[PDB]
Parts: sequence; structure tokens; C-alpha cells
Amino acid sequence: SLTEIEHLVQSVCKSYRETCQLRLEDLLRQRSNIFSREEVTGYQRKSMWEMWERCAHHLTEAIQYVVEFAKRLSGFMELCQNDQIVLLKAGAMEVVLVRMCRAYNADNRTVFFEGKYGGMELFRALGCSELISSIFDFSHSLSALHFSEDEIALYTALVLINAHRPGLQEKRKVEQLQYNLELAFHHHLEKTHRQSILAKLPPKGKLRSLCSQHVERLQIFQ
Ligand SMILES: CCS(=O)(=O)c1ccc(CC(=O)Nc2ccc(-c3ccc(C(O)(C(F)(F)F)C(F)(F)F)cc3F)cc2)cc1
Repeated sequence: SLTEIEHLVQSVCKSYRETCQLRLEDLLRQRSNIFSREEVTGYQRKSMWEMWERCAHHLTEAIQYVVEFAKRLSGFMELCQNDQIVLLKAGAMEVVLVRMCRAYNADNRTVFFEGKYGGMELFRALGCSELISSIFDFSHSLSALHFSEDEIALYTALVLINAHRPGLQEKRKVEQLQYNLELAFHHHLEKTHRQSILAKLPPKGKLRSLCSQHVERLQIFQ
């Protein structure tokens, strides 16, 4: 089992790398590519309908890679179809929000969007500054940890594989898989001497509440 745990760490980290949408080194190298004043004004002038359509398109692309990530998790495919859809439906966007911190630059408070970095003001046309400021603030706190790609891999696996999600039939089987991934996570943190990030992780509520507030607005504009 101790070998099982290590094989699981390697597998989880491998599945994420194959389904990480953009390479980390590419996001970091693009940080100097910042939307100009003209380009920002262009985005602020678009209709709220234009911005929602572009965001939903990009959030939907991101979700697809999160689905491919789940298909390659060790025990995800051997869960019942009902449970798979419950975990993805409740989890996919939570994982996207966590992945996004890779694309957040805490230096100048910008996120990667449509090929360049821009601030919260890019999204002004949406008319929901509170909601956008929540995404940037959440990303900022996450960025403080300097997550490695493997830490993202293991942590987002635990975001997906949550046995407390309502609507599970094989609750026992998911609680087992979560347990294994919990050990994979705590084990790799031992080996990389990064155990200190555990205390600092987001509360299980916080990711739920924030993602809830966002499916609400996007459902409206769909
Ligand atoms: C991830 C794998 S990656 O390889 O790290 C990665 C990271 C960035 C990209 C490019 C990208 O797509 N960037 C992006 C940034 C922010 C938003 C975004 C846009 C709008 C909203 C809302 O409108 C919501 F309501 F829709 F939530 C909000 F919050 F404003 F209200 C929330 C958002 F996160 C969407 C796409 C591609 C792959």
C-alpha cells in the first residue's frame, strides 16, 4: 500500500500534467504581455452579453480539461456514472478556480485572459465588481503559497473526490478514494518538505460558497 500510495502520487501528478490546459512556464513568460490602455478600453466598452459569452466560452474550455483530468484519476472511472457526474458537476468549476491561480500575477493583480494579462477593470462591463474582486482576492491568497504543479495536481484531485457531495450512491467507495488521495497528498508533502501549506489551504466551505456565487451569475447569462 505504501508503494500503492507512491504510485498514486506519480499517477495523479502525471494525469494533471497531461491535462493542465497551459504549461506553467508559458503563463509565467507571458506576464510581461499586459493589455494596453487601448485594449482595456476595448474590453470595457463591449456589451455585458459580449463579455459573458467570451468568459463562458473560456470557462467551458477550462472545464473540459478538468473533465479529462478526472477521466485519468486512478479510481474515478471505476465509480458509478451517477457518482462521476455528481463529482464533476459539483467539482469541475471549483478545480478551475484553483487552477486559475497559476494564471494570476500577484505583482500587478492581473490574470491571463485571451492571450494577455489584465486586471479586474477588464471585466467592468459585467457590472459585478464584488464578484470579480472575489475571484482576484481568492487567487491572490492562493498565490501566496507558490503552489507547485504537483501540489495543484494532488490538491485538485481532493477537490474533485469529495465524498460529502450530495447525491452520491457509492458514498463508501468515494470515501475510500478520497482517503487514498489524502495519503498521497500528505505523503508527497512530507517528501518535498512542504507540509506547512496544509494549515494555509482554503476551507472546504470557502471554495463551495465562492463557486456557488459564480454559477449563479453565469447561469443567468448562460
Ligand atoms: C485554468 C487552466 S490554466 O492553464 O491555468 C488557464 C488560465 C487562463 C487561461 C485564459 C483564460 O481563460 N482566463 C480567464 C480568466 C478569468 C476568467 C473569468 C471570467 C469571468 C468570471 C465571472 O464573470 C464569472 F461570473 F463567470 F465567474 C466573474 F467572476 F467575473 F463574475 C470569472 C472568471 F474566472 C475566465 C477566463 C487559460 C488557461
